[PDB]
Amino acid sequence: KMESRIKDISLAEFGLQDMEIAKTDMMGLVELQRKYRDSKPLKGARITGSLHLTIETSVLVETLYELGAEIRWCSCNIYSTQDHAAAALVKKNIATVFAWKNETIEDYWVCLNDAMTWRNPNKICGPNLIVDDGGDATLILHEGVKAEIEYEKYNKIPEYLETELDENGKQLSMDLKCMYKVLKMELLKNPFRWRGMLKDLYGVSEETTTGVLRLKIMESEGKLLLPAINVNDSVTKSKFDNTYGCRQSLLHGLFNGCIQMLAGKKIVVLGYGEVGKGCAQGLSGVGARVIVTEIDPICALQASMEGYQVSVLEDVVSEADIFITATGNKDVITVEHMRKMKENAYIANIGHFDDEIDVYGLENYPGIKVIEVKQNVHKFTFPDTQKSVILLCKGRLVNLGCATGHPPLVMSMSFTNQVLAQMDLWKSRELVDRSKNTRFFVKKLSKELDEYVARLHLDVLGIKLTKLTETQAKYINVSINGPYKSEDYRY
Amino acid sequence: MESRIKDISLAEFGLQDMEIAKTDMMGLVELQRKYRDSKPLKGARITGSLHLTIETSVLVETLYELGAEIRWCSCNIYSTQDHAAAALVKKNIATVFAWKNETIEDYWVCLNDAMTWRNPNDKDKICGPNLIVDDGGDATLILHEGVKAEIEYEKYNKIPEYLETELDENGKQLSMDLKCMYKVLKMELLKNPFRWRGMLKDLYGVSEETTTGVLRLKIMESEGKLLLPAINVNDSVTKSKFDNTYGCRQSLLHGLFNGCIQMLAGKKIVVLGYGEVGKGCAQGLSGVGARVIVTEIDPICALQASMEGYQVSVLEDVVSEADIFITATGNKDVITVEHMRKMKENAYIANIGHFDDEIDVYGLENYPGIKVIEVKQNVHKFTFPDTQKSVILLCKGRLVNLGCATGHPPLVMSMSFTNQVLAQMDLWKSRELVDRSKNTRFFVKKLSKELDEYVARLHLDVLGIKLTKLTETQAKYINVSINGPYKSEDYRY
Amino acid sequence: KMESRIKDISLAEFGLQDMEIAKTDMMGLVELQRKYRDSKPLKGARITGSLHLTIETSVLVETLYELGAEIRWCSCNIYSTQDHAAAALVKKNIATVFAWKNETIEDYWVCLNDAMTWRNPNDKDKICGPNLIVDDGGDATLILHEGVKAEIEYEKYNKIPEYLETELDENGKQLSMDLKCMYKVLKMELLKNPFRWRGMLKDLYGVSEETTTGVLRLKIMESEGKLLLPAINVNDSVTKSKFDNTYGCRQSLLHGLFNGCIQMLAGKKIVVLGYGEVGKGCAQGLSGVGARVIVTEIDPICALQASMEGYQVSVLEDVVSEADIFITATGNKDVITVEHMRKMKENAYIANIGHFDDEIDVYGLENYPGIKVIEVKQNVHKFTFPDTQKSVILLCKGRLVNLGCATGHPPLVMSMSFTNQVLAQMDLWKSRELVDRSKNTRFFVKKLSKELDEYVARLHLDVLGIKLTKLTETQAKYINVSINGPYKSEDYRY
Amino acid sequence: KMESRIKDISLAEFGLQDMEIAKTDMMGLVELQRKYRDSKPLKGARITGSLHLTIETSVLVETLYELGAEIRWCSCNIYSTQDHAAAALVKKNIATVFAWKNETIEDYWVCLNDAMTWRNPNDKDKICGPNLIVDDGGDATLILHEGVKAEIEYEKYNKIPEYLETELDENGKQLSMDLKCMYKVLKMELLKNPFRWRGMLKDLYGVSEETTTGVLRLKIMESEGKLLLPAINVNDSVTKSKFDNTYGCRQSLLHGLFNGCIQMLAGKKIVVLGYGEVGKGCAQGLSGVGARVIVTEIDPICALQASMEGYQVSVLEDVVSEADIFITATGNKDVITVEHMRKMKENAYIANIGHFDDEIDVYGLENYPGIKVIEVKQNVHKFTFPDTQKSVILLCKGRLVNLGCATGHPPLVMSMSFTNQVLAQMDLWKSRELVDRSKNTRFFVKKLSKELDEYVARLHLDVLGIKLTKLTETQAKYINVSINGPYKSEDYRY
Ligand SMILES: NC(=O)c1ccc[n+]([C@@H]2O[C@H](COP(=O)([O-])OP(=O)(O)OC[C@H]3O[C@@H](n4cnc5c(N)ncnc54)[C@H](O)[C@@H]3O)[C@@H](O)[C@H]2O)c1
Ligand SMILES: Nc1ncnc2c1ncn2[C@@H]1O[C@H](CSCC[C@H](N)C(=O)O)[C@@H](O)[C@H]1O
Ligand SMILES: [Cl-]
Ligand SMILES: [Cl-]
Ligand SMILES: [Cl-]
Ligand SMILES: [Cl-]
Ligand SMILES: [Cl-]
Repeated sequence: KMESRIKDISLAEFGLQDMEIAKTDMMGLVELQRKYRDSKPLKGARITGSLHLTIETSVLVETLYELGAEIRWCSCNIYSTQDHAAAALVKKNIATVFAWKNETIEDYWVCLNDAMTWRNPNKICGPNLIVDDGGDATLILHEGVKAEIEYEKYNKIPEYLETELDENGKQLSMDLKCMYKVLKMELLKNPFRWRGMLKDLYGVSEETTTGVLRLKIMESEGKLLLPAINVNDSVTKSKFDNTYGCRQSLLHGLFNGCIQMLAGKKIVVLGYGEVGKGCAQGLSGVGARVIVTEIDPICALQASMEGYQVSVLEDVVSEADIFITATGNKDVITVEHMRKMKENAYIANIGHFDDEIDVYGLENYPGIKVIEVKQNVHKFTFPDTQKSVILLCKGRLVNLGCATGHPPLVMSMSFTNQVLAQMDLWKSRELVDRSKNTRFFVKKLSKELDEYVARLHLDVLGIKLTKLTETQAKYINVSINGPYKSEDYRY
Repeated sequence: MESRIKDISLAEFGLQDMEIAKTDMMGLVELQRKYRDSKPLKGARITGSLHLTIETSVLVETLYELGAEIRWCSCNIYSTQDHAAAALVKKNIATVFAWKNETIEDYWVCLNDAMTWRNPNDKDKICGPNLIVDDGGDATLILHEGVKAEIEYEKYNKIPEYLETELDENGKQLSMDLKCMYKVLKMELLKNPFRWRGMLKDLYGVSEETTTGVLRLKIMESEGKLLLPAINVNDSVTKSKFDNTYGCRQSLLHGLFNGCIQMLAGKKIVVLGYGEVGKGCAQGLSGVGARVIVTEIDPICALQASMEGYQVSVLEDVVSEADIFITATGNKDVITVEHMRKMKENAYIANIGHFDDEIDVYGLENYPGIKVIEVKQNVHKFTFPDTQKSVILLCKGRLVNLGCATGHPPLVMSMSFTNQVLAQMDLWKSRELVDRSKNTRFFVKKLSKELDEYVARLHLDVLGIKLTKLTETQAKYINVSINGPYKSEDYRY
Repeated sequence: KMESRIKDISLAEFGLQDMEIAKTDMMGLVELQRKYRDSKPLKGARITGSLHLTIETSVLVETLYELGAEIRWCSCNIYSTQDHAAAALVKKNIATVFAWKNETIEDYWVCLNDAMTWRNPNDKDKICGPNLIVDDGGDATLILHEGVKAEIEYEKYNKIPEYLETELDENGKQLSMDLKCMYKVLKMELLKNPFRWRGMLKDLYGVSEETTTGVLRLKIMESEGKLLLPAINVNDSVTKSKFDNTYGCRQSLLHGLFNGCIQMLAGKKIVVLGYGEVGKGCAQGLSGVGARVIVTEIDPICALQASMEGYQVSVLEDVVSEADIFITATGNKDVITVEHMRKMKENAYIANIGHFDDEIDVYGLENYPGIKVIEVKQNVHKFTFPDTQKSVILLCKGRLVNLGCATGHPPLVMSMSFTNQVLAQMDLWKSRELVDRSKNTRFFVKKLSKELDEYVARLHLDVLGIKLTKLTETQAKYINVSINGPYKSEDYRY
Repeated sequence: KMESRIKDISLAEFGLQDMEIAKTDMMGLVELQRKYRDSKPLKGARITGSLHLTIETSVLVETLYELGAEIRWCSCNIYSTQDHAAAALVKKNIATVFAWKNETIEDYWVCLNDAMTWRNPNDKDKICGPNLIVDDGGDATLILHEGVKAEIEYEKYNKIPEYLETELDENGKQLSMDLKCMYKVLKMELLKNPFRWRGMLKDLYGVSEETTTGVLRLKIMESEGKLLLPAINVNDSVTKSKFDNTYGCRQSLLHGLFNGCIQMLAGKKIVVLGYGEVGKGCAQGLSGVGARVIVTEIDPICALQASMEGYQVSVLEDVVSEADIFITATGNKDVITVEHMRKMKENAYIANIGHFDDEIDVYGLENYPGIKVIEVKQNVHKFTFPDTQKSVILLCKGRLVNLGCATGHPPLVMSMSFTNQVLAQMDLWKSRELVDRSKNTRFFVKKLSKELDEYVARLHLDVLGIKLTKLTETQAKYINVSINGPYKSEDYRY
């Protein structure tokens, strides 16, 4: 309700110290605070955020607060929260937080629901804006509205919320069961809750590829109920966070969760997109022999041109040492694959959720034995072969689960985009007239802003930009102040 | 009717290199195997302005096997490989007007000759090509400037004054390339003042290979001055993200090793521009121990360089201490005479970008009291009279990879050229939609992602790459077809 | 005495699990256990070890035990011990351990002294020393030699030597904490038994030294005729110096920096002071994650090598104000002074991967007038100067960052180093009869043969699926080597 | 022969221009010229050199000349000579040259013999030999020793030895072309003057050998008591083996491949046979341009090093059918056999960066029954087998690809190697009085000191803007070295 749910408020001092050190490099957020803390462009805005509550995220939240917004926050992953970062926010009254490291899936959805719940002075209401990372906040909202419509239609709790199985007879994921449990609970309390939030919702800014995919599907089906900004596809996000962020954070995660030396090992990177590219650079950097799997012939060729062998998993599963999933897809590592792996092979996911690796199938395999090697590291032994595989973070984000995620510099680039997106959505609220238009679309930030995010971080690294002369600008057909590239330029 | 090349006896070496090159150019080999019977380009007259290398010979061969009649010239005075040209002439694949080390005057005469076709209806009459393969926009330029010249000629009933003067609108000397093109245009106005406009009737399009040429097309498009449909081949993912990057990673080094005697390891090498070309150049240079310093105007590109461990500086701060300078900007005057006077003894300067304007070669060659000596073929050392310091320029400021070496290797050129053939087939198959009886405006388009992915598929076996195939469930999960395309149109790879 | 001093025996199960996972890659130690567990080549040997008590070290200790030795162990660094690794050893009765993470300097020397103290098997009421020593940095070797010196000076004047009671050195400056605490132990032992150290010499047959720094100390003693036992330089085996030092640090430096330094390494100017075997590895790792590495070096050959790998080579004074992170890998003293740290930019990070804590002048920093310090996290402190109000962040109080903020080198390379250690211990033990102390024998430092050096490498090839080519009889004759090696001359540098 | 045998004297101007540009980076040679051109330490010395006559070598020759030596030179490889470099030397009277690009093997040995032949300054109508030899591969050293053996066998039976007339060896197999052509020269010299070779020994004071292969031959002669003159192993200087061999090949292999192989290296599986100093460099370069390097190796230590740098290590048999390009860097024989080449895929490229032409079995390939060969370009031949109709493309007939298809290593690293050469020549010349042949004196192979090795590196620091740090008196004492070095022990591997 009014008060936060965190692990330990006494960790606040450590969180505040890390925030100040992190700000040395997060110049984008620091500049936005300096430029807008007086004018308060977000004054009066109620912002709910679902995003890994790390030290870096604390600076984002602080920035939103300095710009005048009231804030409620939760994490987008059960293992990613840094307790000292959460405590710092609560200690300084920057936001109302519902997050802690090592949440149960049930608590995850309760926290998200709590973060979405705001008290109207003199009754309940929702947020004005949403910062989402993976689409869970956006999902609970849309599924909540659907549940309420189905509830009024038949005057009973929808049967899909009570069943433990899906349309095809398979067990629902824990995440779906726990969300449904929350939705059912809210239908019993107030069946106009979700639709009531739509009146004041002016938008959502989505951080990731996976979340953007869900938004684009809803958009094309006429089911998106609020404006949305795709932050992921800003050049200063997808080409930095996804690539250079993972280059460092994958290693940090592997070094903490995997005791073995990476040098000389055959490490399979499944997927060679923006994340995979970064993972491969990092792994090579410390002597690993990277093997790539890929479905896209263009991405496969890119891997080959960087000197990496490109194979189908079946041909290298028995001899490779470590497997890293970076596909954003489902079942890229099956139970059948894991049974063919060699003794003490390590398996990790840097992609999304926990379905890239079939963790459910592994945990529920008949007669399988499991032991905790350390926090968030489990060794599974098959009964017939007596061979074992070691899974990091129960198949969830290894960089945020076994380590602290991306470092401040690149997160400042991603989060500067987030703040700019929130400001865009808020400044455009007058155009959101639900007595007229209710089905909305997804847009991206302009190239001008994209270049601006980069400008804001040049001094951190002592970068000196060259300035075009009037003649040069005319010659390459651009303004001296940009933008410098066409909209289709790939960097 | 007959070709102008250096030496037909080099044909055998050219044919041997073509066959070895085809081992890796599987895209072109597959197109030949798939379309040599159906002849999708049957009857098409294709004029090409593109570095006549062994790789280009396979492109030309592919177009010929698909049924086209061909006339070709190079797009750069130093890039032609004489054995490649001879091979084409020897086998009657095409009529060639190209040789290594052309004068600028001969360059434009060759281009004009390549654009000139004898009409098959009336053999005593002249006509133009149906399609154009252009690399830098010179073929597209002479066409548009030719039409302008003819309109101005009819208006005043005399040779336009801009074609006779040696100066431009601002009083500065015209570039040699402009003077020599103007000289050709003047000559053609005297022979036939309806030549260029007469070619428009049968022109169905141009497929442009490079960034620089695409820029010229986009300017014409926005001013309503583009006189034919165009396909931007450069911006295909299988071209800009491979040829420009990985091609230059190898070909820049080849060029530097041939033109620059010095060791690259430990040297401070400035790469001006960190776009698709600059990125590749930097990887290659680092790969052999150089300490790469990047200059850039785009803050996003500058940050990318920094994230790969490269120092990013303004030229003024590193010009006196750096050892080698490589221009990869596609811009003008990035290395001025004032910059070269501050450089250290025997600093090397090269351009991998475009034309010869990135470095102010004109200003250097015409500097008062400057001394020049030929170090070797296409390598000149300039000594300033006051400081007595020297700088060494590779290829008179023209493409170092194609001037001092043989350009990109077959594999990546097959990817670029597979796109070219597909573009030519697209333009030819769409002929009926080109209606000039109206005041139609032409635009620039790109090939589809389906074809872009196809180009990549065609080259996977060369390198033993094994693609994974999506299951029906996976395809639904990431919202794509099992056969693609696999990425949104805005995806940057 | 009889029982171990560790933090928590209940952590044993986690330690045993990590040991088994680590053994998947430590094939050298696994092979030695399989080959010698029955014959017990070290049967009856009393071995004292001073070496970072990590999981990897636990497998070394286990190997020595399986080969028949009785063992007492302590760590060679106050922060490097992994408590679960120590517990595993105590739980299985493999050794008597005196080690825990985050020891005080006083406790460090007490633990070392305890590890060196053995109950004589003939008369249980009497004390004796070890037969062999595994040393990492030379502290075990130092306390022995300084102990003997102290005892000789004690008999000469029949009183406690004045250098052991004073808190100052010969020049009037404060003694290092490590010296004060060792002296405190030596004084205590002179009062208990002034023939303790010389009494250990009768049964000491050798020491196998793991590091460059320790080897330097041995070579100095050797040249002055002051080395009191045979010694084996393990560091200079090719399978140690060219792997552990280089590839080990390439991974463990990063692990340490990622845990202690919250910042992104990409695009940062990171100064690596020293470009030896450690520096080379550090630079590869840092570059691998996008850092712009700047090297400082005193050796013109090493400086050129750095330049050939694309690194700028500068003197610290010219880059101290603009660099972001500083890593000392010199094995030298005062490479980063207080004056240097005052010129650094806000929140610059400083770390040491070299030795002890004197590469960076931590004493001068901590004792600077009016300096403020705050704990950022475990083993990470931010120091703020009073005049400029600028701060610097020091990792592990200037001690080994890879072992202090992380878990040190991974198993594979430590197996290579430790396979050399076991082979050295076996060499020293098998040669005991030749150590005749009834004369004024002078001891020297030797290295393991190339045959054994190649053997260590052979033992680890299968781990990584490496397939060796075998020479034909003609090829072997052509390059003038035996089909079974060794394949290189003694001066070959790899 | 008084006059030189070169291709074209008119190329002299281009050679002189390249020499001056090259000297910008060859600071070692430039410094030796500046320091010794007045004192002439080599005054009166007759120096014969057998070493790739490149622009870099021209600066070496110029340096020797400036130091006072009279010079005769030939190349050590039939394809390596740069004609403009040779012309420059002849044009300026720096030396008498017997070299040109694309020599026949017969002409190679005639040129070497001519370079070894000097007109005696006492009696101009009589012959004598050189005082000193600069050798690269050991051919100059070989013809001398085989010449002496031939003369001894000639006097013993008073007839031409039968091994010099036969075209076969002791086992009935064809002698290599290099042996036949050398024997043809030796036979010719026995008929003219059977005391020629032994007569040269009176005035021979030494040979400085540039390469690993040549050093091996010297070490064999040394151990058999058959070395007839003092020798200096230049290869094993740190400033040679750790730079020239590694960083030189990193650039020159690529240059050679780019000129001889039309294909793209990126994404190709390129097998590097041998991972020594040359192989290491080759692998870095190849990776640098996107190749996927696969290493073969016989030394388990070198194999592990490759693995730690991320390279697959395999036996050739397991990858020969699927790899694209093969580079031999072993210094061994028959590492690529005819059976291997028959299993290779269509248009696979094969090259050697090692030595001579026996790493790849070129003889077996060229003489294979029914094989077809075509010249693709200068020094590039495609061989097609008759049964499979598959082809393989061989660069430079299996000889040094970097010097055959390209111009060899660049000036900076050659200055480091050649500064060592000049210092070696000065050492041998200054020691001439100690060569007393009135006894049955046995000669040995020695190396230059670490002091000089460090000096070579110091001389090249300014070229690259390297700033060395200087030790304080306290630091120097702490690490036990002199402020001015040497900084490392003799066994240090860098
Ligand atoms: N091209 C050049 O300019 C150049 C430059 C320097 C050295 N070299 C020559 O290159 C050769 C190698 O020099 P190096 O300094 O690397 O010598 P090295 O002794 O350092 O390396 C040779 C390596 O080859 C391995 N080897 C031997 N036989 C083998 C076989 N049958 N299969 C696989 N591996 C095998 C050895 O184990 C060793 O690791 C020498 O002949 C040397 O003279 C050439
Ligand atoms: N070996 C080769 N053969 C043919 N074209 C090549 C080549 N190597 C590179 N190229 C082409 O050169 C193109 C840009 S260069 C053209 C720039 C400008 N017209 C000039 O000459 O200065 C690239 O898009 C690439 O496709
Ligand atoms: Cl645009
Ligand atoms: Cl067919
Ligand atoms: Cl800088
Ligand atoms: Cl002061
Ligand atoms: Cl002097």
